Amino acid sequence: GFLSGKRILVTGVASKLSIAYGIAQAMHREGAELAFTYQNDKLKGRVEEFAAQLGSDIVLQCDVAEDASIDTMFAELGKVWPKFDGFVHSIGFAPGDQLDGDYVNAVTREGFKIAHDISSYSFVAMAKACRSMLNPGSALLTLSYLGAERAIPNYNVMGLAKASLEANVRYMANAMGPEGVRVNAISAGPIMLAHCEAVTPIRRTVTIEDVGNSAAFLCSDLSAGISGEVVHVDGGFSIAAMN
Amino acid sequence: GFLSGKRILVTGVASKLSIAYGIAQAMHREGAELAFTYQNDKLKGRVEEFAAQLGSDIVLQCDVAEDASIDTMFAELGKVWPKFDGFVHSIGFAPGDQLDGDYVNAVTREGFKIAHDISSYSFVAMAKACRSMLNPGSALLTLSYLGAERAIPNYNVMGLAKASLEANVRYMANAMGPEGVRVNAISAGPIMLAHCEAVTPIRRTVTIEDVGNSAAFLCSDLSAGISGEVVHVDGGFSIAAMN
Amino acid sequence: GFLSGKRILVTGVASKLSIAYGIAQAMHREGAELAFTYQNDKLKGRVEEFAAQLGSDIVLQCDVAEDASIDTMFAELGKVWPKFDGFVHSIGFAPGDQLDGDYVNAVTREGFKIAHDISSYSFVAMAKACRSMLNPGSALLTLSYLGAERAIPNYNVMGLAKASLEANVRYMANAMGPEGVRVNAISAGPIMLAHCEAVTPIRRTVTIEDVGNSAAFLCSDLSAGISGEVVHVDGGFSIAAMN
Amino acid sequence: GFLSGKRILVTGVASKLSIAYGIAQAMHREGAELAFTYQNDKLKGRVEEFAAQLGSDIVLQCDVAEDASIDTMFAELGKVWPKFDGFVHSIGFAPGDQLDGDYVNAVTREGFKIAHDISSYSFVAMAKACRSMLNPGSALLTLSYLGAERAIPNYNVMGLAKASLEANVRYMANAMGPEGVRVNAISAGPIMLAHCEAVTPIRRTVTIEDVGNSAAFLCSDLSAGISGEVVHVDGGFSIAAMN
Ligand SMILES: NC(=O)c1ccc[n+]([C@@H]2O[C@H](COP(=O)([O-])OP(=O)(O)OC[C@H]3O[C@@H](n4cnc5c(N)ncnc54)[C@H](O)[C@@H]3O)[C@@H](O)[C@H]2O)c1
Ligand SMILES: NC(=O)c1ccc[n+]([C@@H]2O[C@H](COP(=O)([O-])OP(=O)(O)OC[C@H]3O[C@@H](n4cnc5c(N)ncnc54)[C@H](O)[C@@H]3O)[C@@H](O)[C@H]2O)c1
Ligand SMILES: NC(=O)c1ccc[n+]([C@@H]2O[C@H](COP(=O)([O-])OP(=O)(O)OC[C@H]3O[C@@H](n4cnc5c(N)ncnc54)[C@H](O)[C@@H]3O)[C@@H](O)[C@H]2O)c1
Ligand SMILES: NC(=O)c1ccc[n+]([C@@H]2O[C@H](COP(=O)([O-])OP(=O)(O)OC[C@H]3O[C@@H](n4cnc5c(N)ncnc54)[C@H](O)[C@@H]3O)[C@@H](O)[C@H]2O)c1
Ligand SMILES: CC(=O)N(C)Cc1cc(C(=O)N(C)Cc2cc3ccccc3n2C)ccc1N
Ligand SMILES: CC(=O)N(C)Cc1cc(C(=O)N(C)Cc2cc3ccccc3n2C)ccc1N
Ligand SMILES: CC(=O)N(C)Cc1cc(C(=O)N(C)Cc2cc3ccccc3n2C)ccc1N
Ligand SMILES: CC(=O)N(C)Cc1cc(C(=O)N(C)Cc2cc3ccccc3n2C)ccc1N
Repeated sequence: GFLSGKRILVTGVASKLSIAYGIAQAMHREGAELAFTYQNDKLKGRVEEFAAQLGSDIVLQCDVAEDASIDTMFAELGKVWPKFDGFVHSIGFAPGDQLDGDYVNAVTREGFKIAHDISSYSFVAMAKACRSMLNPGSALLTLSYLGAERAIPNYNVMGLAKASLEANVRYMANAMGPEGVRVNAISAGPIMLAHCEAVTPIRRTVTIEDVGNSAAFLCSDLSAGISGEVVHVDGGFSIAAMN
Repeated sequence: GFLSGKRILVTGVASKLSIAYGIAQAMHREGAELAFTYQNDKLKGRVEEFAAQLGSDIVLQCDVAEDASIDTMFAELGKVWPKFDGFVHSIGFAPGDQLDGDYVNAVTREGFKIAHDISSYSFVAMAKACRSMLNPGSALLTLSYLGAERAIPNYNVMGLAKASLEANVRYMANAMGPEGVRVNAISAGPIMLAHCEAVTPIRRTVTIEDVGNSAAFLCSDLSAGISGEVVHVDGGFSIAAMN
Repeated sequence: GFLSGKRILVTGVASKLSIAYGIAQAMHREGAELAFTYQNDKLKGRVEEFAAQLGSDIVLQCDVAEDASIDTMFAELGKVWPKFDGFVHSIGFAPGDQLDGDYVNAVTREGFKIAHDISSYSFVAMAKACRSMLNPGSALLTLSYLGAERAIPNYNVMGLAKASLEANVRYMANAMGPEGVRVNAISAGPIMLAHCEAVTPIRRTVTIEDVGNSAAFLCSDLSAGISGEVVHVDGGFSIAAMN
Repeated sequence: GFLSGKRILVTGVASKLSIAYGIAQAMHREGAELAFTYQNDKLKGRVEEFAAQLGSDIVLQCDVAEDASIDTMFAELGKVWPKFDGFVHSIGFAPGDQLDGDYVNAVTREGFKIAHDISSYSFVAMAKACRSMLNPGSALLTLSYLGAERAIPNYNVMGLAKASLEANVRYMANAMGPEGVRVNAISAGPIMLAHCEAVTPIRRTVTIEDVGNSAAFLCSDLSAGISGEVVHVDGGFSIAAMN
C-alpha cells in the first residue's frame, strides 16, 4: 500500500463514525502501522477494540489539555516506537453553550480559551513533544472546517479556533519543514446536510471514507511536494456560490 | 469632514508612534469626536496629553485582560456618550519569549493563551460589552498583519492569533450586521523594513498616516457597503512574489 | 473634498443606473474634475448630459475593442489634460448566449475571447495607452464580481474574465507602483437580489452610492497604502456561509 | 494500483522533463491505461516512443487552437475508447516577447488573446468535446502556477491566463459535478530555482515525480471528495513569507 512501512499515530477515534476511524481504516488498508490514543477511561475498552481490528496493540491514553499527559503518552509510545512517521490530529472542542445562537452573545472568555487550547494548541503541543522521535519524511495531519474561512451560523467560536489552527499548520510546516517534516490540514465537508447535498457540485456530502483516503495520501510519500496546505475535501461546496 | 457626527472610541495609544495615534489624528481631522483608553498607570499621562491635543477629555482605563475592566470602562463611557458609533481596537500582545526563533520551540501553552486572549478575544469582548450602546451605522475596526495568512519567521504564535482575529471579524460582522454594525480589519504593513521597501509595489513601507486614513474611511459611512473585510494597507506587498 | 485637485477619467456611464454614474457623482461631490467616455453613437447624448450636470465638458468616445480608439481618445485628452490622476474602468462584456445555462455548454471559443478581451484586456490596454500622462499619486480602479472567486450559476465565462481581471490588477499594480501609480479593484455586490438581501450581513444589497463612495476613496490619497487589492463592497456577502 | 482500470488521456508530453511525462509515469505505475496526444508532427515519433514505454498505442494529434482538431482527435480516440475517465490538461502558452520585462509594456492584445485561448480555453474546449464520452467517476486535471495569485516578475500575461484557468476549474466542476465529474488543478512549484530551494519549507523544489503522484491521486477515486480545488504542490513556498 502507499503507507507500507509508515508508523502513524492516530488521535480522536471515538466511534465507528469518527473521521479518525475512517482515516485509520484507510492508512491500514494502505499498509501503515497504527497506534491510537484515547482521551479517558470511558473510551479505553472501545478504542482497544478498534485498534485490535486495525492490527495495532498501541492504545495510549492522552488528554491534550495536560502537557504532562502528552509527555507521558509519548514516553510509553516511545517504548515500542522509538521513531515513527507522524500523527493524525483529530481533536476538536468547545463548551456547548458556545455553539448555538448569536456568536457575539454566546462567546465567553473561558469558552474562547478552551476552544483554542483543545482545538488549535494541542496540535503543536503534540508536535513539540514528539519532535525528536519523528523520522525524516514524516507528515502531520489535522482536520479543519470551512468555518475557519467563512462565517457559518452557530459554529461561532469554533470558527476562530479553526482559523488559529490553519495558521498553526502554516507555522509548523515552515518550522519543521527543513528537518523533513510536512504538516497540512483537510477541511472536510459536513459529515444542513440536505442543503449541502443539493448545493455541492458532486451533489453529495463526503464520507469518512472520502476523507480517509485524502488523509492516507497526505500522510504518505505520494504527497511529498505538499506542506502547509489546507486541502478541501468537501465535494467542492466552498468553491460555488448561489447554486 | 467625512466623520463629523461620529463619536468613536480609540484604544491602543501608547505613543506618538502608535498606530492608534495616527488613526486618532485622522479621525479627528475628519470631524470625529473621540474617547480614549489607556491600559495602565504607566500610559495614562501620555494618553491624556494626546486626548487634550485632540480636543477630547474622555480618557478611560481598560485592561482587556479583565472582563470587569471592560464593563467598568464602558460604564464610565455611558455617562458621557450614552451611545456612540464604534471603536478602533488597536491592542495586541504576546509574551517576550514567544516571538523569537523556531515557532515550535518558542510556542508554549500559556504564551498561546495570552496571545489569543489579548490580541483576539479582546475584540469581541469589547463589542459584547458595548453592543446596546452602538448606533445603527456603527463601525468597529481592528488591526491585523500578514502573518495571519502566511508564516512569517519569528512572528510565531502572533500569526495564529491574527488568524483567530480575522476570523473574529467575520463572525462578529455576520452577527452584528442586522443591527446596523459593520466590523472590519486593516492588515497593515510593518510600520525587514528595507526588504519590504525594496519589494513593495509602492516601494515604501506604509505609515501610521496611510493606516489612519484607511481606518477613518472604514469607520465612516463612506464604507457602508464594506463589512467583514480584511483590507490590506501594506502598499501591495502581499500580492507580489519573488520581486 | 478629499478628491479636490484630482483630474480623473470615468468610463462606462450608460445610464443613471450605471455604476460609473454613482462613482462619477461621488468623485465630483469630493472635489474631482472628471473626463467621460461613451462607447458609441447610441450613448453619446446620454453621457454628454451627465457630464454637463457634473460640470464637465470633456466627453470622448472610446471603443476598448480597438487599440486605435484608445490611442485617439487619450490623444484628445492630452489636449485638455496633459496629465491626470487615474481613471475608473467600469466596462464589461460577454455575448448574450454566454451567460445562460450550463457553463460548459454555453461557453464558446469566441464568447470566451470577447469576454476576456473587453472585460479584462481593456484595463491594461488603457493604462498602457496613458502611462506617460499619469501623475505620481495616480490611482486606477476597476470593477469585479465574486464570480471571479466562486462559481456562480449563469455568470459563466464572465467569472473567468473577472479572474483574469483581478490578476491583471496585481500585475499592473506591481509594474506601475514604482512610478507612483496604484491599481485596485472593487468587487461589488449585485446592484438573486432577494437571496442576497436575506443572507448579507448588512441585510441589504449595495447601491451605486455605496460603490461610488468606496471608488472615490480608492482613487484618493487617503488610500495611499492600498495597491493591488480587490476590496469587497458587497455588504459582507462573500464572508458568510449557509446563512 | 489506485488507477487500476482507469483510462486517462494525457496531453502535453513534449519531453522526458515534461510534467506530463512525470504524470503519465505515475498513472501508469498505478495501473491506469493511458493515451497521449501530440501538438504537431515535430513531436509525433517522440510521443509515440513515450507512449509505447507506458504501454499505450493511442497517440493522437491535437492542436488546441482548432476546435475541429480537438473534435477529430476525440473521434479517433473514440474508436478505441468509447468511454474513458478523464484527461490531463498540461498545455500552456504565450508569445515569448510577452514574458520578459515590465508587464504593462510587454502585454499586447494579440499576446493576451493567445495566452488565454491556449492556456485557459483549451481545457473547457476539450471537456466540451468529450463530455458524453466521460464515465461517471471521471476526473479532469490541469496545471496552474502561483503566478495566478501573486504578481510574479516576467510571468506577465501568463499570470492572467492562469487566473482565468483556475476560475475555469471552478465553473467546470460546478457544471460537470452533478454528472459524476470532478475537475481540479495542481499549482506546481517551479520545476530563481535557487531562491525557492532556500525559502521553501521542505527546502527543495518539487519534481515531476512529486507532481506526478499528486496528479495520479487527484485523478483516482481516492480523491472522490475533491472537486474545484487548486492544490499547491510547491513544497509550501506560497504559505511562507519573508523567510
Ligand atoms: N464532523 C464534521 O463534519 C467535521 C468536518 C470537518 C472538520 N471536523 C473536525 O474533525 C475533527 C474530528 O471530528 P469528528 O467529527 O471525528 O468528531 P469526534 O467527536 O468523533 O472527534 C473529536 C475528537 O476530539 C477528542 N477530544 C476532545 N477533547 C479532547 C481532549 N481534551 N484530549 C484528547 N482528545 C479530545 C474526542 O475524544 C474525539 O475523539 C474535529 O476536530 C472536528 O471539528 C469535523
Ligand atoms: N506597527 C506595526 O508594524 C504593526 C503592523 C501590523 C499590525 N500591527 C498591530 O497594530 C496593533 C498595535 O500595534 P502598534 O505598533 O501600534 O502598537 P503599540 O505597541 O504602539 O501599542 C500596542 C497597544 O496595545 C495595548 N495593550 C496590550 N495589552 C493590553 C491590555 N491588557 N489591555 C489594554 N491594552 C493592551 C497597549 O496599551 C499598547 O498601547 C496591534 O494589534 C499590532 O499587532 C502593528
Ligand atoms: N451592477 C452590478 O450588479 C455589477 C456587480 C458587479 C460587477 N459589475 C461590473 O461593473 C461594470 C459595469 O457594470 P454596470 O452594471 O454598471 O454596467 P452598465 O451595463 O450600466 O455599463 C456597462 C458599460 O460597459 C461599456 N462597454 C461594453 N463594451 C465596451 C466597449 N467595447 N467599449 C467601451 N465600453 C464598453 C458600455 O458602454 C457600458 O456603459 C462591469 O465591469 C460589470 O461587470 C456590475
Ligand atoms: N514548469 C513549471 O514549473 C510549471 C509549474 C506549474 C505549472 N506549469 C504548467 O504546467 C503545464 C505543463 O508545462 P511543462 O512545464 O510540462 O512545459 P511543456 O512545454 O513541456 O508543456 C506545455 C505543453 O503545452 C503544449 N502546447 C502548446 N501549445 C499547444 C497547442 N496549441 N496545442 C496543444 N498543445 C500545445 C506543448 O506541446 C507542451 O506539450 C504548462 O501549462 C505550465 O505552465 C509549469
Ligand atoms: C464537543 C466536541 O467534541 N466538539 C464540538 C468538536 C467537534 C467539532 C466538529 C466540527 O468542527 N464540525 C464541522 C461539525 C459541526 C459542529 C457544529 C456546531 C454548530 C454548527 C455547525 C457545526 N458543524 C458543521 C465536529 C465534531 C466534533 N466532535
Ligand atoms: C509585545 C507586544 O505588545 N506585541 C507583540 C504587540 C505588537 C505587535 C505588532 C505587530 O503585530 N507587527 C506586525 C510588528 C511585528 C512584530 C513582530 C515580531 C516578530 C517578527 C515580525 C514582527 N512584526 C512585523 C506591532 C507592535 C506591537 N506593539
Ligand atoms: C452584456 C454585458 O454588457 N455585460 C455582461 C456586462 C455587465 C456585467 C455585470 C456583472 O458583472 N454583474 C455582477 C451583474 C450580473 C450579470 C450576471 C449574469 C448571470 C448571472 C448573474 C449575473 N450578475 C450578478 C453587470 C452589468 C453589466 N452591464
Ligand atoms: C512557450 C510555452 O509553451 N509556454 C510559455 C508554456 C509554459 C509555461 C510554464 C509555466 O507556467 N511556468 C510556471 C514556468 C515559468 C515560465 C516562466 C516565464 C517567466 C517567468 C517565470 C516563469 N516560470 C516560473 C512552464 C513551461 C511552459 N512550457
